[PDB]
Amino acid sequence: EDFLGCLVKEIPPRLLYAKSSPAYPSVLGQTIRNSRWSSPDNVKPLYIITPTQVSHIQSAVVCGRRHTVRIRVRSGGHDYEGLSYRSLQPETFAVVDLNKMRAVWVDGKARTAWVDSGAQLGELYYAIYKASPTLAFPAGVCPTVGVGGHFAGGGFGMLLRKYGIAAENVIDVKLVDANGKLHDKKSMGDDHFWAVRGGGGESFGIVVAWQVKLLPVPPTVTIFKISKTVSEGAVDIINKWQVVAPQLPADLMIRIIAQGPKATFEAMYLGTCKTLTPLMSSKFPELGMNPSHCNEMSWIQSIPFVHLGHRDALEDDLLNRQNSFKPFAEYKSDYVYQPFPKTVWEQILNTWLVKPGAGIMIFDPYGATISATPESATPFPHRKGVLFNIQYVNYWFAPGAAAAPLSWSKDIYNYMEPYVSKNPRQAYANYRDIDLGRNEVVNDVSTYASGKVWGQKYFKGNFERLAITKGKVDPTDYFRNEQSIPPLIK
Ligand SMILES: *Cc1cc2c(nc3c(=O)[nH]c(=O)nc-3n2C[C@H](O)[C@H](O)[C@H](O)COP(=O)(O)OP(=O)(O)OC[C@H]2O[C@@H](n3cnc4c(N)ncnc43)[C@H](O)[C@@H]2O)c(*)c1C
Ligand SMILES: [Cl-]
Ligand code: NA
Ligand code: NA
Repeated sequence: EDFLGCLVKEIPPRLLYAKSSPAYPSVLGQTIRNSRWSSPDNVKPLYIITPTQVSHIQSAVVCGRRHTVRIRVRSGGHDYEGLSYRSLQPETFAVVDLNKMRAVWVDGKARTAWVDSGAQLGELYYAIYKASPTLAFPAGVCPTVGVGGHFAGGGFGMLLRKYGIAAENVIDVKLVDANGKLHDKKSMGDDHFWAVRGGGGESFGIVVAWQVKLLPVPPTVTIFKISKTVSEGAVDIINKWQVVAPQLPADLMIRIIAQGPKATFEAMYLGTCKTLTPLMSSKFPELGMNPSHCNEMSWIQSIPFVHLGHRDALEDDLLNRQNSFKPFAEYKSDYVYQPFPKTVWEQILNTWLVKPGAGIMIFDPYGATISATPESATPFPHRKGVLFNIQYVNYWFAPGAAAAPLSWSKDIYNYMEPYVSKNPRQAYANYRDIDLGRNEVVNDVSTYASGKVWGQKYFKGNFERLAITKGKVDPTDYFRNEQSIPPLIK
């Protein structure tokens, strides 16, 4: 009652939603991306606040502290476990939903931009394009992902070999801390500014906006998508890829998608077909690339082309808030440091990807710029020595059909254990997976020991620094979820 009373005192009431508000179901659902988490059995927020100004965010946080109601912040809603808008067990929380805070102000000459956290990646990319056809920003492949959660968790895409992760191309932030105080890099200090850029969402406060550096790209880039079935030699070709791809020049990234006994090699090359063709013949002739495979286009056009295979619908693909795609979805991830034996590739392609409920596997090669950053330089630790990341993606489209895909996801993770990183088994924070472990709360504070179990998987040797920083900026564990950094205090 009095939390709401506090809010109503400080924030326009049209931006406040209670469970009985006519628009509450629509507002809650607008950026839910996973049909597992939209159904009525999920724990729902007591209130939703949709700020349009930073002062609204500050007021909400102050009210939450005064009245001990915790807040889960949502930007784009893509959290794989829905932790921006649901809790796992019954509890009281509000959602602060930033979708109305979505401005992207580009300074083309300075090669910087201020990007509100509620902007989607496609809007960031498009605004850069409206300023220049030869500037880019290295973030993810999915246009509807929110800036806020993506940057907080690191963020990587088809420019990761050239420029690293999104969070390491952030030069300032505007942030509201657990006390409602507005911060930037200077006021935050080294530890807090280190942590917020890749240490995971929620834990380190609400980032309102991010200042980014913009990076040059050639006026023409080249994409190819070359598939090989097992009959066409996929096993031998992927067995070569895993050694070659992380060693290729920074201008060339060749990822793989597999969803049966066939691998699709998807490349983005910062250059022309004319130079790509001989590069491929020299470094990876086994793929059989020739100029007919080239698709030359602008960098901005590569975003819909890579993700959707579209060539012709730039605005529709990048400026999309309809939320039409809502699979039931499960996700896992791994990091690989040692090449798989050929027999493991055989099993993956011929056996694991031909099972009931089998998902898709996406393999992103590292090396080059992402791997040149030291493991501790940012919270994202998956750097030197990484050959590739694996994402295991399971989509399905019927309620009551979760058993088979969920079992497959668990079973393949067990199969892969001997071949991927260990001690700890590394995972990417933005590919959130609650089965890696969850927090225990004691005396209303997430415990350090429970956080460490999953935290070392996402953050390796950076976990303790994250937790000490958490203890300094939020000792009472105000901004938390089931898998957020616990405070480590004296
Ligand atoms: C759905 C989806 C996700 C993808 C896709 N492709 C990706 C890619 O090419 N590269 C990647 O690096 N990641 C990809 N992912 C995963 C996303 O990066 C993650 O799912 C992001 O965490 C999503 O961010 P967002 O859409 O903003 O999701 P939310 O659910 O709102 O938040 C996630 C997490 O972060 C906290 N949080 C949100 N907003 C803030 C702010 N402003 N400040 C701090 N913390 C914030 C939330 O509370 C939550 O814990 C492709 C597709 C299709
Ligand atoms: Cl996620
Ligand atoms: Na290890
Ligand atoms: Na999951």
